[PDB]
Amino acid sequence: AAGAGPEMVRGQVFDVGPRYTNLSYIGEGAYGMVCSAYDNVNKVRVAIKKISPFEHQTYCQRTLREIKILLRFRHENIIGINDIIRAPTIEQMKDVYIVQDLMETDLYKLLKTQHLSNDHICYFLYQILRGLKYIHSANVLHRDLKPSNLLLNTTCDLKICDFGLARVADPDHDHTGFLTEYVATRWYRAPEIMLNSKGYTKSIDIWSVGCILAEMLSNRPIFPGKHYLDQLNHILGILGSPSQEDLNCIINLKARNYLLSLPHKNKVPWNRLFPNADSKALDLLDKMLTFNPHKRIEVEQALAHPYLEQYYDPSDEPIAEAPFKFDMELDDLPKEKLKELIFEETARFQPG
Ligand SMILES: O=C(O)/C=C/c1ccc(O)c(O)c1
Repeated sequence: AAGAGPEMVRGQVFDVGPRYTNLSYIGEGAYGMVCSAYDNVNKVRVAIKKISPFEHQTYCQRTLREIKILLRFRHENIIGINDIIRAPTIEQMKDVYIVQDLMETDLYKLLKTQHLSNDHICYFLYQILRGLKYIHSANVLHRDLKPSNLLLNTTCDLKICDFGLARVADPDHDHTGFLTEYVATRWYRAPEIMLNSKGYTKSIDIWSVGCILAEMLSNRPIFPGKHYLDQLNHILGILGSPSQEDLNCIINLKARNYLLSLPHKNKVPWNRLFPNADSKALDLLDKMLTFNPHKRIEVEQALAHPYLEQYYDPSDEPIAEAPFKFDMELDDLPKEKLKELIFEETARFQPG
């Protein structure tokens, strides 16, 4: 019965039961509108995503993936699911509403108009890596880290969101051919994605965090490629031509020979790109934005880097109780089974 800001974009009815009232529109998610609401039980305002995914297989897969992961994760720097609202039967289930802590902004919105102090950059980076340590400890890859997926509240607490493209790490099966299509956001893709990688190793996430650090330093994306291959040219325009050793790491001939066909490009020094940056921040940046993914710094090493010395505390940087081993591919399931799994995964929040 309750309604919010009609128009289009799948967001006429916003029916979150009696518990959640005084709806205020926030914006458009991917599968419906997002609103803040007053939680009449906890007596605080929360965020609620309306999800109407049952039309398309892809929407379903990403929705199930996120729900399974977020329900199993519990960490200060990862958004949780507080509640899920849906019909009591599969027959009647047409939408799903996901209730989460209210986070007033995200890093994308912040960077549009706000300069970050070095102390803010340091703190944000620490929180990103702290959350990522937990994710990776569960053998999970986020695979779409970017500023819009980093939520922030009014006290600068940071929570990672959107596990719709996540996968279980599988380095033994990471190899693929040259120019293999990829789904995750272009500007934050590691170079190897375009060369020989399916993005099934943890190093894929570290690259993205490096891009996020660079973006925090200057309020501009570091590698804003306009299309698939342009992205690699942006990366090489700054890192310079890869070394013989790094090139020899790429066994696939089409990828190798593409790189060999390019004119020699020298490295652009970080301190020229970011003249106001802390030198320790640039040392860490360099280690995150390493061309060779085998040489790229790992999350725990990054946390231990001198730039983050004010925050580093391994005992207060928790890991997951056990790795995830459930299917995150979800590609050989008919629409009927996907809907059923979403129904089952969301059952715990029902009065029953
Ligand atoms: O765009 C989306 O998909 C939702 C974003 C969002 C915005 C604020 C929040 O507190 C939250 O949990 C999620």
